[PDB]
Amino acid sequence: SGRPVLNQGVTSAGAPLSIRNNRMTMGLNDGLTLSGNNLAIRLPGNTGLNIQNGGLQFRFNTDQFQIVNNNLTLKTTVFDSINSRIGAIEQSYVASAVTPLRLNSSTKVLDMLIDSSTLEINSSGQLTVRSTSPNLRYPIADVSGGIGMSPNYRFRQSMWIGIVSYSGSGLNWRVQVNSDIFIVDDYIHICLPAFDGFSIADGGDLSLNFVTGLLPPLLTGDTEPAFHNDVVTYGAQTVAIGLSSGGTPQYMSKNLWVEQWQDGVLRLRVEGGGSITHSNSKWPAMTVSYPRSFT
Amino acid sequence: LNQGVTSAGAPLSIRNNRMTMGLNDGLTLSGNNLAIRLPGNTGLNIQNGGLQFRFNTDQFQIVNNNLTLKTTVFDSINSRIGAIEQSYVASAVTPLRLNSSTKVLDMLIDSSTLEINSSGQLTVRSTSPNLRYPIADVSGGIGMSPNYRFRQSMWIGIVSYSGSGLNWRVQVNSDIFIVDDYIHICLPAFDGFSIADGGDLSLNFVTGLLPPLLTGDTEPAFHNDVVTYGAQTVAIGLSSGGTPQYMSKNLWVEQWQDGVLRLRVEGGGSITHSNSKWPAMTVSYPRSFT
Amino acid sequence: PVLNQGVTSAGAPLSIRNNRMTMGLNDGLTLSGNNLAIRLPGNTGLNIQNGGLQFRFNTDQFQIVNNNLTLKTTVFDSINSRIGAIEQSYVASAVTPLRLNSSTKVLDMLIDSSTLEINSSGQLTVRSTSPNLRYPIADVSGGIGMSPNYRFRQSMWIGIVSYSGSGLNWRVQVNSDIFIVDDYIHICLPAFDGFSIADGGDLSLNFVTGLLPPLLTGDTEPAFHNDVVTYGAQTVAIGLSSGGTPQYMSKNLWVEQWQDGVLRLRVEGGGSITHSNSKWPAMTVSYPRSFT
Ligand SMILES: CC(=O)N[C@H]1[C@H]([C@H](O)[C@H](O)CO)O[C@@](O[C@H](CO)[C@@H](O)[C@@H]2O[C@@](O[C@@H]3[C@@H](O)[C@H](O)O[C@H](CO)[C@@H]3O)(C(=O)O)C[C@H](O)[C@H]2NC(C)=O)(C(=O)O)C[C@@H]1O
Ligand SMILES: CC(=O)N[C@H]1[C@H]([C@H](O)[C@H](O)CO)O[C@@](O[C@H](CO)[C@@H](O)[C@@H]2O[C@@](O[C@@H]3[C@@H](O)[C@H](O)O[C@H](CO)[C@@H]3O)(C(=O)O)C[C@H](O)[C@H]2NC(C)=O)(C(=O)O)C[C@@H]1O
Repeated sequence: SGRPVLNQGVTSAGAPLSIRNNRMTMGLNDGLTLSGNNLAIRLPGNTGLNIQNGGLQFRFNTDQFQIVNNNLTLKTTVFDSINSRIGAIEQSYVASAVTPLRLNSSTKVLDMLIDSSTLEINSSGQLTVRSTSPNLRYPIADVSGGIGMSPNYRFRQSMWIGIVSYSGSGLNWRVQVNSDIFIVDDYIHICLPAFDGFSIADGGDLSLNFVTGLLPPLLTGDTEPAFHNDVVTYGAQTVAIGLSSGGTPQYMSKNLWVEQWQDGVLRLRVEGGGSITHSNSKWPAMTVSYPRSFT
Repeated sequence: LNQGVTSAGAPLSIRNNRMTMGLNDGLTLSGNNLAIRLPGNTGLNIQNGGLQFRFNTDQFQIVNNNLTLKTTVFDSINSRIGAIEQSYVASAVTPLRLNSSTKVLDMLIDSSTLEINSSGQLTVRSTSPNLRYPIADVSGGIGMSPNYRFRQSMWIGIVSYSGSGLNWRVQVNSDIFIVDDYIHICLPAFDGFSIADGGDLSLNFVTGLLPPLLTGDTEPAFHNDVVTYGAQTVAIGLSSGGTPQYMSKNLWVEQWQDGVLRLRVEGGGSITHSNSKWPAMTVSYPRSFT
Repeated sequence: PVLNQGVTSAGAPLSIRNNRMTMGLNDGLTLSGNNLAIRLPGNTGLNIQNGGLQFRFNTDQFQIVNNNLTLKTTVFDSINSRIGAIEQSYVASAVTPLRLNSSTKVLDMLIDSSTLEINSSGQLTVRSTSPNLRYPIADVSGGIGMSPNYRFRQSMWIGIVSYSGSGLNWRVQVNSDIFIVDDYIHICLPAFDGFSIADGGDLSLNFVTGLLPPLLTGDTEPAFHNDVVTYGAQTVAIGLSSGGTPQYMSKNLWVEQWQDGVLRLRVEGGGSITHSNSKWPAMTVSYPRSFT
């Protein structure tokens, strides 16, 4: 059984085994190396791999990671301090607001909607009711801070400097007088001074022309009666007038009343009592009063 | 003599002078060499001269050769949560009310005093003031009732005279004016019969007043007390058919009793006479109110 | 024959002794049956699978990008949602009258306690307040009305009327009701007998004493104060005699002046006669009264 060449021991090998000069070696890629005389795994640097516990193992932070079914797994305890902080905000916070409350979602700012006329914010940031002036109508008015009665309604004085005219059955004449005027509540008082006139008739008219002669702030319209231009027998009274023709006057008791106001002219009736022939009349001071027009 | 190799220990084996090596999965032939086999891409790689693990350097780092999370992984999440915690609303104090389950903030208000207008604003509820006559609503404000300031009426009734056994009656038509707290009865001129030195004139307001004025509306604020109010002088023409002699008498309001107003007429002397001519006279006095 | 002879030496990790070859192995390499194997003690994420050495990871938490271990972005989805949810609408700051305490996370509101309060029901409410009123406007049985005292007050004067004229001086004790109604005062003198009078003269009412409480002297001052006026001018008939039948003269009376609590009335006109005694009619004196 003679083959020319007799192989003895080992004459060949398969990769990664190789033979050079009758010496056998093993080729090694990166990752495999020699540690002393033994084949070793090479783990350059520090990347989480290490030779420990008898072999190749992967290392990880035992607070952040764990192994479940031989799978790298996040420990749930690494998220917990996040979930409890959020959960602590979810348990109670404001997401929406109802009027008068207003939340601007984009600025995260909360404010309150109020009404200027009724409410105001003071110098302390407090919400407060605005101190409002109540709606009043003369003669009701603001009096030193409160709801009162206007002093101008209670009393007002002025003067009329003007013409008194007598008319009656052809008898004719006029005189100039200065008179105080007092307006008190809903009345006007015209305080005529004593004056001298001429012939009067049994019945006649004494007219006061308020179209001119009223001193500011009074105007003609302020002498209009509350009964306006109706014909009345208002404030009828008895006046004594001295009649004469140069000599000793005879005092006649006459009847006088406010009868009508028309277009600024107050007309007073003067009648009754006796009559005599005479050329002169000595009139007494006479106050004439009546209720005054208002608006 | 033999110097060769005749047997080998695993993982080496020999058949017919040829040696081979047995390899499990994970070890493999790469070109001529033994190599670690790493199928797919699972983070493992042969690099920098050996076996290494590969990790996103934004999320992980290595500390004492352990895989570790970068702290900067959570920086965004911790900053955001901190951005809320540092200042937010978790609770509300009345009248502010927070429902924790719906995250709704609303305000508790009193429906009688406050309200929310169409503008969605908080505004004080308008309240009409409580007013007592003669204070009243005048064209929308607190004013003085026009009716208290001036009221016109009329009396058509009997005036009667009584003095020292002289008696007689007359009918008159008189305007009445009520102005603030006074009443004025404007009697017209009238004729009568004989009068005494002193006597009483009576106005019977029980009948004759124009609706809606009533008898009680003529009651003095001094009610039925006896007074000497509004004393004045009046001239009365006394005659017996001829030319009258005018006597100056003294007249005042003396008492109202049950709708009848009494005026005293006395003084000024006396003559013998059968007829009297009375002037127009206005009678005024403070009027009753409740 | 000519023999091949073969291998006679070897390099680590192979070694030869007495015709036997062995291979030295360090930790991490081990025998698995007759094969060479990677040793992986325990479970640390490493495994032999799919043909070789692989690393294993939770596929919900990690992924492989560029062959680098990486965090799935879906790991942070539950958290990014909740945070965002709060972010899109929450209260960070409050404006007066609202006040947020950034530390206690407590929101309240600042109110003025003089005009506003919190009731029993926890509601916000305006405090009920009485309107501010000025006499003669007053609280009348619950509402805003006209004070009854201003509408009618009654009192009395018990004192001396004095006449003065052309060297004539005399005085007379009288009593009179006083009525104050709205802005007027009325003094109701009774008829009385006096003595000689002149053509013109002054009748004076001394209000310094004799007014009944709660009326005071000052209460009789006219709204025109101490101005000299011709107010309430009227006719009065006065009987003049020397003990016999009086002759009645028509005189002119009016309010002339009030001064230091004494009211003066002018009385003039209508002629005259020699006489020693005067019979005065009842006279009511009225004028607008002073107010504060
Ligand atoms: C993390 C990683 O890269 N994994 C690789 C893996 C790894 O490199 C080795 O296991 C380490 O030793 O190799 C895997 O197979 C690859 C092929 O994709 C190797 O064979 C590798 O790449 C080459 O593969 C050739 C290709 O040239 C040719 O196109 O296709 C044939 C098959 O048809 C071969 O696969 C390559 O891409 O060129 C040749 C190269 O020399 C090889 N490297 C080594 C070190 O031998 C694997 O193990 O499955 C693929 C895996 O993704
Ligand atoms: C990630 C992992 O699985 N690690 C394993 C590890 C790993 O598979 C190898 O290192 C990779 O080559 O192997 C570890 O040891 C085990 C046994 O503890 C291996 O020997 C492995 O186990 C098997 O179980 C055998 C039984 O078949 C036998 O009857 O009894 C023995 C002693 O109890 C074992 O139980 C198995 O899983 O089937 C046999 C199997 O063939 C073995 N695998 C290989 C590749 O030879 C280790 O290294 O310690 C365990 C470690 O968890």
